[PDB]
Amino acid sequence: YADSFVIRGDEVRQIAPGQTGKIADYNYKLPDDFTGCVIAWNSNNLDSKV
Amino acid sequence: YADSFVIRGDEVRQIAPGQTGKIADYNYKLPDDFTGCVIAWNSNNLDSKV
Repeated sequence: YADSFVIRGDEVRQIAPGQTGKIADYNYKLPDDFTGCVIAWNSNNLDSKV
Repeated sequence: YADSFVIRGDEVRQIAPGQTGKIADYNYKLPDDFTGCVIAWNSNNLDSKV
């Protein structure tokens, strides 16, 4: 399974098993026994406008 | 006459008549009787690599 989206810089730490915040409990919740990997990178120069 | 270059974000104030600094007195100097105009804009998403 591959899931993709775009979030804020601060909130990448919320994508982890057993984590609390705003995205975790309202937008994207991970299973506690999740197995797999998470990849995140910077897209400021592609998704930001003046 | 049109002159073009690229400088650090903080140095835009150094491009002014009768101004002193590092670029203002070693790379580009504006005459005290300068007439004309100056334009500066952002290139963070064009001239920056990971």
